[PDB]
Amino acid sequence: PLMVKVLDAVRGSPAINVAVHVFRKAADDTWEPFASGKTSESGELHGLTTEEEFVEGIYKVEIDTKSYWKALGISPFHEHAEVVFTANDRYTIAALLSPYSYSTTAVVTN
Amino acid sequence: CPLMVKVLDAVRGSPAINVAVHVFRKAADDTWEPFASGKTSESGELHGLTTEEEFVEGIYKVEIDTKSYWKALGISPFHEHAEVVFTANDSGPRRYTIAALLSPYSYSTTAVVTN
Ligand SMILES: Nc1cc2ccccc2cn1
Ligand SMILES: [Ca+2]
Ligand SMILES: [Ca+2]
Repeated sequence: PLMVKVLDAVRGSPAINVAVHVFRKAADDTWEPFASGKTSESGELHGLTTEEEFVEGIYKVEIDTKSYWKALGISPFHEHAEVVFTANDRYTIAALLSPYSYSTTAVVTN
Repeated sequence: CPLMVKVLDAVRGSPAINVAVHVFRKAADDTWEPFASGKTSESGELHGLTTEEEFVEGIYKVEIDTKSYWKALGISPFHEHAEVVFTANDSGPRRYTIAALLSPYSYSTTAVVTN
């Protein structure tokens, strides 16, 4: 149901070994841990959740961009990139990273 | 200014007008505290959020209310908002422009930092 893809605009490559955490918004208005992982050699993170687990609600995908850049020896601007969205009854969250800029797009298919 | 936000609409090729922007600063206890807020003008720009005296070192979050923007135009968008989180002023005072480019299912953000 949910997958995350990360690309590096400086090196022209997948962004490998990027930490990603996914949160669901609780009735509290606080963010509850939901799923996490490390992007693969292809820049992708599969297996985050299942159909039965991934209910309607408000989700946050936090991509640890600052750690990624530091591991490359490159100086970054952002602490992270947070992507917040409502799931309404397959989602791909894609991000393209530069040191002082990022973009994110959702690809939503049937 | 030391902090400016600019927002553009990639569907219409125009400034994104009347977009609410909320800025928070991380407190000593690790919570987000309100810092400043405003809305973009007819040029898509938001000036006058803060001052050199008020804009101290810290970790700041700029939350741009993209969902309300698209809903007012009669469009159902994907994201709740666009958030930009950064450490400011660590090596001394800087001027920050945070720009955002909006589409219904996509956004990009860029920072221009000057001394
Ligand atoms: N977010 C995002 C931005 C892109 C920009 C250029 C090409 C592919 C892309 C895929 N995903
Ligand atoms: Ca699990
Ligand atoms: Ca310092």
